[PDB]
Amino acid sequence: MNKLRLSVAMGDYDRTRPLYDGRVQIDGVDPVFMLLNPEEMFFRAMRSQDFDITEISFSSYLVKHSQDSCPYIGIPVFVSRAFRHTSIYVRKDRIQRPEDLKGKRIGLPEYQLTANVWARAILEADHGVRPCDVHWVRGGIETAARPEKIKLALPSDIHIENAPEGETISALLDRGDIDGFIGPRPPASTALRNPNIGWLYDDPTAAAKDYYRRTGIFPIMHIVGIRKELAAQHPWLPSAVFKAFSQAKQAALDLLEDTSATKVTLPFVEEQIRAAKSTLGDDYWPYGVAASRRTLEAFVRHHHAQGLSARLMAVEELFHPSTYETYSI
Amino acid sequence: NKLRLSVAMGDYDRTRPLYDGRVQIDGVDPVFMLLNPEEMFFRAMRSQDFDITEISFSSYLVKHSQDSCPYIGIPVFVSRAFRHTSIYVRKDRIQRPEDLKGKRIGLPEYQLTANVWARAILEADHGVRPCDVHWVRGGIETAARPEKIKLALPSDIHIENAPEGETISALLDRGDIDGFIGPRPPASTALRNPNIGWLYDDPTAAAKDYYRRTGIFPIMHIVGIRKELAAQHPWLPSAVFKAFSQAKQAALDLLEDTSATKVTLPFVEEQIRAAKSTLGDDYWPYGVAASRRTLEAFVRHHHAQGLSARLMAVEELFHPSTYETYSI
Ligand SMILES: [Zn+2]
Ligand SMILES: [Zn+2]
Repeated sequence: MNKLRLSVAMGDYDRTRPLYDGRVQIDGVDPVFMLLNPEEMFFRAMRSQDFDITEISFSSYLVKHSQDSCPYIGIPVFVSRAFRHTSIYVRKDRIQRPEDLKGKRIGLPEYQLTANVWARAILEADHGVRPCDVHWVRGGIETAARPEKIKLALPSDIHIENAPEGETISALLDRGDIDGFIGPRPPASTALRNPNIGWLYDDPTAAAKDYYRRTGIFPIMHIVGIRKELAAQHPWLPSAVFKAFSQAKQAALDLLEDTSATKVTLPFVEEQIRAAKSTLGDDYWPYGVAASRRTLEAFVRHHHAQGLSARLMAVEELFHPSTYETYSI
Repeated sequence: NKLRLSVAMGDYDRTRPLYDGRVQIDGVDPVFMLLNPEEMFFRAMRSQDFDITEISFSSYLVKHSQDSCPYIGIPVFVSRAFRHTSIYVRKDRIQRPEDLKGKRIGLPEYQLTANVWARAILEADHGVRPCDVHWVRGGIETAARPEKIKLALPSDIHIENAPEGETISALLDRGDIDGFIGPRPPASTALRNPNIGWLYDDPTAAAKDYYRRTGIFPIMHIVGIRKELAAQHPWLPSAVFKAFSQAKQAALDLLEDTSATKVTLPFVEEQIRAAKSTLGDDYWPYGVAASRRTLEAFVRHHHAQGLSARLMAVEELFHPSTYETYSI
């Protein structure tokens, strides 16, 4: 009857519902859950250490983790994965092709955002548009005032100036003070209605499938974290958490694959699952290190290149030691 | 003082906001139970467990056409999907759909909502009419499975039980049957047979053509309220219609946001946009007007296939108070 009363903060996803509801339980924990949008969760996690266990920005975690001054230790539960080709909005009236973004003004909400890292990596690795080749403009998407959640020491070849106060990135794109936009959300709707704003990539699905064939990278946005002290005091707690989230994803996938009635409000789910399994592999959204090696390997590289890691991190130091492998029968 | 009602629905994105209280039913204190379709419809039709329940559109229509269904429907279509994916065949025998004339197709029960849409495709598009087929009925996962309600099928429909103890899935695996239709694919052991797969090589493609041609986004499930309840509380149909409506809007609001994709799929952003393109902004519509072509076709097929006792008019499908909602 004696368990750990911990707070747990995650998103509201199919892959977390079975946790939320108790269908999946955490060994030796009595959870207390709060379901949060990413923005709220990471702001609070990084500046306030609200939670015992929390979903976190992979980027932000790495910033603080690279300096051994992060309150949390990560586990390889990738509750957020997604290609971020869809992440890049441009003024189609100006930009014909990605290479045109050299020496333009791109806006982002904060530089160190996980999606932004993957996005800048695409622009570098396959259009030659390097961070330093861009006038960066930082300001909110919906609300005009938005800080960098953690302080950065970016190399000074990265030119970066705040948005005019009171004006969002969304607005600045609308008026075309910036030529481009990257972040985890599209620009605000008023902006979206401008006929001249749209994805850089005309066919993001196609470009991302190519990317994946080329690199084997299914970008990771979010990991999960536990307070350092907690992991030290309870050496089993990392593994326990890893398992639960793992089970929850399996439970949700079990439900999702059933076509008696499709569990998301989309058409063609049957077809999608099978296409996903075809392009990515049966375990298309894997948790776990080995199963994500290419992606992890790339992240540390990009993170260090883009100027957010102290030194170039080793996959081997990214997570709590007890989580680089799970048992099998 | 509210109405203590039991509510039985599936566990979908579009029902979560109901389940967890985010969306509430006017004047009701709901007790929710999340059920797989098979269990829910079995219980709903044969023992009237629930005050409000998701139901087989087909089943409901069977009992509703005889004016002796305990429930009255509302146009909350918590289950929609194309059922091109619904037809598995032995690819080694059936090269194209027309080959199914005079073959043995297996199904779990004849009256099943997806089966109706499926037989309609085979008729409307390949000339394979119900009567042209040796039907075999047995479970997919368990061998013994009753027809939920009695049917008076016209005698041109030849239909026999599966060899006792054997599932449809097995029967397809051994190739005692050439074809299979149902809301679920055959069991996995069967699925491993390299000779089994979809009739349609590109179901998505065929369905998008179908939709261009007909404007039909098949409905599987509606929602239902006990007759007495609707009579005693003339506002209760409308209230329920709204709640489910809001829950779907809430879920769609969450799903469209790309901060983190709420389903475990890749490319959700792209999917949504494609779906909206082919189907319309309200790609998964509740409500009658927005579903007219689909509703129209259903009653037709249902009556053709021999499951409607009377001619049904779209106008008598749902409780009268739900043929329209207000607007600002
Ligand atoms: Zn981020
Ligand atoms: Zn059904």
